[PDB]
Amino acid sequence: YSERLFEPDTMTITGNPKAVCYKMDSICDKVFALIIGEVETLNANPRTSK
Repeated sequence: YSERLFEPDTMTITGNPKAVCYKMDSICDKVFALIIGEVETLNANPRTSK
């Protein structure tokens, strides 16, 4: 019961094998991210992976 969760909440960015945003940013009313590029394979944890 306790926890308070989520949303309808599915928002993808462009998709594709995806990518990782080093930094997602927040500033008034308009917040967003940059992505360097695409980490490889389908699924990779960038900070640990490559």
